[PDB]
Amino acid sequence: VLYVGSKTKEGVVHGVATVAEKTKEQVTNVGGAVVTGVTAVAQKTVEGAGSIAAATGFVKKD
Amino acid sequence: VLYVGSKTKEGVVHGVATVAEKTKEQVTNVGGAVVTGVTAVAQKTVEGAGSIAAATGFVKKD
Amino acid sequence: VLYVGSKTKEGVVHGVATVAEKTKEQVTNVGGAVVTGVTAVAQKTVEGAGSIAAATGFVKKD
Repeated sequence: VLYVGSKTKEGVVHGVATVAEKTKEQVTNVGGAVVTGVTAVAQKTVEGAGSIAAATGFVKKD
Repeated sequence: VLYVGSKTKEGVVHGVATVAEKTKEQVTNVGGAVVTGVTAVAQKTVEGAGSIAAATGFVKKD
Repeated sequence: VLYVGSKTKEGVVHGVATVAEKTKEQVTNVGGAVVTGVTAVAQKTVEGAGSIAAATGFVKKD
């Protein structure tokens, strides 16, 4: 009863990736990263949020 | 009963990627990133939100 | 009853990766990173949040 968010399989396969084959250079710059798997919460009398996930950041070339 | 968000399979396969074959350079810049799998919440008396997911950021070249 | 966020399998397979085959250079720069598996919380009288996950950061090339 109430299988909320359950019985998953491969929730995410690559996220932030640089997949390739037969290359010669594979830089990968991610700055600040938070990678998690399952994030289950269970509340009863909330007055804020249940789960927040913010991501702020920029990229300058020159 | 109430299989909300359950029995998934490959929720997301690439997210933010740079897939290729037979290249010679594969930079990947992501700034600040939050990659998660399952995000299940279960509340009873909410007064805010259930799950927030903000993403702010820019990209300057020169 | 209430299988919230349970019975998962491979919550995330690569997160932040640089997968490849037959390359010659595989730099990977991640700055500051927080990698976790299961993040289960269970509250009763919340007045803030249930689980926060912020990620801030940038990438400068030159």
